[PDB]
Amino acid sequence: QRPSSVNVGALFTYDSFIGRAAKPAVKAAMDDVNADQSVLKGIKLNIIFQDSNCSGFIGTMGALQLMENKVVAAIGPQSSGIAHMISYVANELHVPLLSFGATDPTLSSLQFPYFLRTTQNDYFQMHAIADFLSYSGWRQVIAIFVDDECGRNGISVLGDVLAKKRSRISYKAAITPGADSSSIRDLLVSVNLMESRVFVVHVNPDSGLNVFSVAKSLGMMASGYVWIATDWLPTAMDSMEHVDSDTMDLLQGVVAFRHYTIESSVKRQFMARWKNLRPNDGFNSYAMYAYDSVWLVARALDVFFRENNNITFSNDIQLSALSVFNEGEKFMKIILGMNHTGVTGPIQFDSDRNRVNPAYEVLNLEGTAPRTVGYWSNHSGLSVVHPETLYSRPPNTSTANQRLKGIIYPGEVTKPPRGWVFPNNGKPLRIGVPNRVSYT
Amino acid sequence: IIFQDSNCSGFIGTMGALQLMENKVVAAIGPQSSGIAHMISYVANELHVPLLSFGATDPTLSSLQFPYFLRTTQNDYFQMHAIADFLSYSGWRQVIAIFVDDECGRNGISVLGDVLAKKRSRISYKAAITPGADSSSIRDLLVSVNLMESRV
Ligand SMILES: *[C@@H]1O[C@H](CO)[C@@H](O[C@@H]2O[C@H](CO)[C@@H](O)[C@H](O)[C@H]2NC(C)=O)[C@H](O)[C@H]1NC(C)=O
Ligand SMILES: N[C@@H](CCC(=O)N[C@@H](CS)C(=O)NCC(=O)O)C(=O)O
Ligand SMILES: N[C@@H](CCC(=O)N[C@@H](CS)C(=O)NCC(=O)O)C(=O)O
Ligand SMILES: *[C@@H]1O[C@H](CO)[C@@H](O)[C@H](O)[C@H]1NC(C)=O
Ligand SMILES: *[C@H]1O[C@H](CO)[C@@H](O)[C@H](O)[C@H]1NC(C)=O
Ligand SMILES: *[C@H]1O[C@H](CO)[C@@H](O)[C@H](O)[C@H]1NC(C)=O
Repeated sequence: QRPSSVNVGALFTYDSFIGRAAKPAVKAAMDDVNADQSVLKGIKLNIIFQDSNCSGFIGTMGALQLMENKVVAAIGPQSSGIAHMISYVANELHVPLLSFGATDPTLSSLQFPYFLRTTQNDYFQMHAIADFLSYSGWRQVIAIFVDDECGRNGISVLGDVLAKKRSRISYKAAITPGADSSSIRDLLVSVNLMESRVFVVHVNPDSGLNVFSVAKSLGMMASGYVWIATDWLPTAMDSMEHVDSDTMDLLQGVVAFRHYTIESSVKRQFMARWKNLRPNDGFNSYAMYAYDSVWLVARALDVFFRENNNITFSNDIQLSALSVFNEGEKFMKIILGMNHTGVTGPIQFDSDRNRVNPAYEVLNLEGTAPRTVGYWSNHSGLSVVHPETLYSRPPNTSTANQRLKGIIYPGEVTKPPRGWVFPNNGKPLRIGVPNRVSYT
Repeated sequence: IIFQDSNCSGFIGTMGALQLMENKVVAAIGPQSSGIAHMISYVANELHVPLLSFGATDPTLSSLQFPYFLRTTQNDYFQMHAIADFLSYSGWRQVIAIFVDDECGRNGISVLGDVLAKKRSRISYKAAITPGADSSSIRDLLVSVNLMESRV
């Protein structure tokens, strides 16, 4: 018996660069699944929203209010510290937790069986940097990361993938998540006086751009300082409606990465649909995953109701009166076997719960235009062609295949600057001079 | 002393500690599972109730992002030096870690990844069992760890 309406969850912080694009995109796909009668099936899929102020407390307390409400799924957290704890209350209520902005390389494991990840695993950027570094041959990197659950799990991977190529991370500098403009200066001064100039930065996007506004005004970004940035930096730009060309002057040589997505007419009509909406045009490509995840619910919601006649619940100071979701691991099992093609190309999940084709569009920032100096893929790694071409090929592992365009490093140089710089710390260079008696 | 427990799963402990916070308290003798101790140190940070652990030993808890988590046991950061002093005392220099995949395992060994770099050693292969460990997952692991490059 197909009911009147089904309720899914939505945990995403409204007051950030991801959520202000996510909230129309979830509202957009909700309007299309109630317009598409092939997936409607007499059911009005309304989506209960539940914001959070990016804190671990009221994220869970809002989601416990979602679990007191009846749900069948929950469009997951993107904060990735909420996504640990909610994937303990979704590991005991058997509710599938489909994240769109997780990017945490420990959530795809067997201790979290109900945490499916629609975005690409952050485990692959730390390969794509560890393919980018041994491409240029720098081999000694000093990392900078916010000390959240996303940093300490992220740069622990890059410590390990660089160990296979005999590279290493020298000094895991770590900003505190509540950071003013003083704790950034106390740290970025203390890493100028060290042995490397290849900075990986992996910071949350809202306070992420305030790292470079300290690095410019400290004299760091100059000749001989390679800045590599992960996905937050294009999300810090593309969430702004137009690049204001002062922040672009801060970013002169920083080799950022970005989630590559193959184009189609479905994504093309969505971009014109996005121009029809205008939430100040903060199109930052996480809304492209947030528009995907509602379809990935709804198409899996469609297939599950051709088998099951009806969803089923139960009943279990403030007591534990939360309604558990009976018969959920069957509904979780059909979502892993999905072969849907959303707006971001094909969707498939292998045994490691990753999405099947991770591809990163490298980009350089040298002028006022971000030009894409290559494409990283899981398949080949560092092409210059669009990485959908090589997917039918055999995996070609050649040194002539790992190839990139002209890269402009900071200081307006274009030869790859040497990483090592001798430190100015309390140790002096102990030159050992012999004490000659003959032939002085 | 109001006694509440978890059953070593993180779900009912945070519900049960929220019952302690639904109750009025002036302190809280902290958890020791340290998957609990991350979440309860986000409910202590919004209720200003001091959380004092005795069995935390998770070397990412002693940070200023958690202003209300004082640790009365020895910080596990000071144990991973003692292995990294014992290894360079024997001169073994290459070590295959085995850790449960809790927060005491990843943050525990990522410290040993860091401290062995300062003495120019390294960890070969961070093998990682799941939290609910069968006696078949350990055989599936430790067969594939005999076939590697280190014995320490
Ligand atoms: C990313 O690429 C690697 C390399 O091919 C994939 O690893 C392979 O996975 C299949 C089954 O998943 C195994 O049979 C192969 O032996 C693996 N190859 C290697 C070299 O390990 C990996 O699965 C890819 N990721 C995704 C999400 O598809
Ligand atoms: N928590 C963020 C909002 C959401 C967010 O961006 N979370 C991080 C945690 S991992 C993220 O998704 N980062 C993507 C990345 O840098 O790879 C904030 O401080 O506003
Ligand atoms: N969580 C444990 C019981 C409590 C416990 O022992 N927690 C661990 C994880 S922090 C601990 O105290 N470890 C101390 C140590 O290994 O140094 C269990 O499996 O039931
Ligand atoms: C998914 O679909 C593609 C073509 O649409 C097919 O080649 C592939 O085998 C399918 N995978 C499945 C059914 O697991
Ligand atoms: C967090 O930010 C929100 C939105 O700006 C605002 O309500 C307030 O400053 C904070 N909320 C609380 C009380 O945590
Ligand atoms: C402990 O008992 C609980 C009931 O509170 C039940 O989940 C199980 O038998 C035990 N749980 C664990 C994981 O120890």
